This record gives sequence, C-alpha cells and structure tokens, in this order.
Amino acid sequence: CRALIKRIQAMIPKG
Repeated sequence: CRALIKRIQAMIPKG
C-alpha cells in the first residue's frame, strides 16, 4: 500500500 493507493484511498475511504 503506497503512492497511487493513497490517490485512490483519498477518493475511496479517506486514508
């Protein structure tokens, strides 16, 4: 769990 994982999670569950 890394960089674009935090781009997608910024959209998906806020983490």
